[PDB]
Amino acid sequence: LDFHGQTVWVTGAGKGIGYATALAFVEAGANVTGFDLAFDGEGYPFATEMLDVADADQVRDVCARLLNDIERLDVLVNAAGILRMGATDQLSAEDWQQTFAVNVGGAFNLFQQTMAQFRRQRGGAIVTVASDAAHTPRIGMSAYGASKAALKSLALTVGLELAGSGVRCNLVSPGSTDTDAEQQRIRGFGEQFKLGIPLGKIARPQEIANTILFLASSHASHITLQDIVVDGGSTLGA
Ligand SMILES: NC(=O)c1ccc[n+]([C@@H]2O[C@H](COP(=O)([O-])OP(=O)(O)OC[C@H]3O[C@@H](n4cnc5c(N)ncnc54)[C@H](O)[C@@H]3O)[C@@H](O)[C@H]2O)c1
Repeated sequence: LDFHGQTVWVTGAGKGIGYATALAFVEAGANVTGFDLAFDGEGYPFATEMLDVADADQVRDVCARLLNDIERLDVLVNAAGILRMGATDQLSAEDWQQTFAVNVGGAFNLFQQTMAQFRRQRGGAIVTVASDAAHTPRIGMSAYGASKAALKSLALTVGLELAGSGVRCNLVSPGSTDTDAEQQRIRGFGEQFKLGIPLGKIARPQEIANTILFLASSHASHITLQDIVVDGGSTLGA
């Protein structure tokens, strides 16, 4: 897949799926910018911008600065996110608040600062990383799952608001990804009503990034408001 000369922004580019996706876009020929709280590696094969996606003021300021000098923003990938686990009645006030500020507020702030640009240029692609936990309830992850369901609903409504402008807006919802507990995930936990993984393996970040590239590409030129679950079948299609 080819992205030569296209401007691509990826949040959460510091590691995990965000890094793998920013890298895949580089290897597809794009001009990439990764945004993240921290870039603790010694080097990155793309340009980097310190950014707390939950700080609405910092997002405004960075997006304004960068949009001053780019003609066109071909692809925005929302991949920043955190996981805070706990039973619903034991989750701390702080874990609830930052779960939502980061996992939903982050994309909301990016949308508030970039939608005008997508409207102006009359096209582009957005891809937002949700989670399998937005598709199915997960013991221990009520807050995380709900924050990713909010994210999914947000990105689909944004996609409907920008469809008039020719923008495609989609999601990828990863299951367990590598970022003997692995063989027990694959088998499943019947006791917590969490199915194993029929494909008999967990995901590699590249397999999430590859799906994001497809959805951001012109091969997906008629695909909008879709959410591809990448999880070896663990949710059984739900
Ligand atoms: N790993 C899995 O199995 C899995 C499953 C479902 C969903 N996901 C989702 O995939 C995406 C990437 O997750 P990962 O597994 O690569 O996680 P990770 O923790 O390895 O990396 C996520 C990155 O997000 C960045 N980030 C966190 N808070 C931020 C903030 N406020 N502002 C800017 N950047 C911030 C972190 O600094 C980190 O670099 C996330 O959206 C995550 O929720 C992952």
